[PDB]
Amino acid sequence: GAFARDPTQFEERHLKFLQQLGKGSVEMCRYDPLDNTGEVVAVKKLQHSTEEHLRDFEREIEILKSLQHDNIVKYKGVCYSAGRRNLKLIMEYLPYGSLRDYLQKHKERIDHIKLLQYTSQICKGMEYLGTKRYIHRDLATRNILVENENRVKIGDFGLTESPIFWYAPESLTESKFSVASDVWSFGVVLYELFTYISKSPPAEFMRMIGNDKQGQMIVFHLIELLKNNGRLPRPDGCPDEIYMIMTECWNNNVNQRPSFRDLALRVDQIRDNM
Ligand SMILES: CC(=O)Nc1cc(Oc2ccc3c(c2)CCN3C(=O)Nc2ccc(CN3CCN(C)CC3)c(C(F)(F)F)c2)ncn1
Repeated sequence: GAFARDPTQFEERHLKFLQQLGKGSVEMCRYDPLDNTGEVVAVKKLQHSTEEHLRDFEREIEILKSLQHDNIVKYKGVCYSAGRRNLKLIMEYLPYGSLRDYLQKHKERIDHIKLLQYTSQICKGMEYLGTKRYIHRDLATRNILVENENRVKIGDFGLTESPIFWYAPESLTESKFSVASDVWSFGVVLYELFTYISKSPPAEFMRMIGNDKQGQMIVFHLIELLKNNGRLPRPDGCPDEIYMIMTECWNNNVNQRPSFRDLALRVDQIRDNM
């Protein structure tokens, strides 16, 4: 075919390393065509360009090329390094990293108003993803990124804490992923936000199932627990109205879950009613 993007836009010889960010692997770089200046960018690298992994990475790039929204990570381009025999993905750099880390490291600047702002922004990014007919699958605060104290953006690191504790029951039992299972996972993200102050979904589910359990037995008990209305508890200090949004997202009846449009409106109305 051809190159997936303009092979001259980010020339490898001008892409300068600044810092390791996560390990695929992500790095901070400066693109300095041209004097020790230029834009700072985030750069994703693939560990092993097998037929399958490179296929997957191309699909990821094609997805990102199609997405432009204030609450979705911003694609910038690709870099064909090693003499154009390797591919790297170039993104906007977001200084505060993952929302999971930010909630732990910057509790001093987080209150319930900010949590609801982030909640709203996540719902709106997810509305947009649904118009593009994408299913996220991996919605979790580890995959949401923080630009500043007033703005978060959905992503998917894809560098690899089990993801099963965010999955809807029909995803666990039938591998059925849908907008509605993204809504279930969103309910877990909302729980994460309000626990930010031993509270994580894995730790809380493991306490309910039995902390000594290992292996597939954990999966068996998680499925059975969820099918019969076992749920994460209301976080300390969480308003009843916000826990009710969580519980409505965690409906085993797929079609009774709210939409992302319903959720953005409800959350913004609660914020506006203060
Ligand atoms: C400090 C610090 O670390 N700062 C950083 C770090 C950082 O690292 C990142 C973060 C995210 C991402 C990358 C690098 C490279 C790719 N990437 C990313 O989110 N890709 C992505 C892939 C698929 C999908 C959507 N698909 C739809 C289909 N699904 C099945 C999967 C998801 C999406 C989404 F969800 F639409 F935004 C995003 N980026 C900026 N600043």
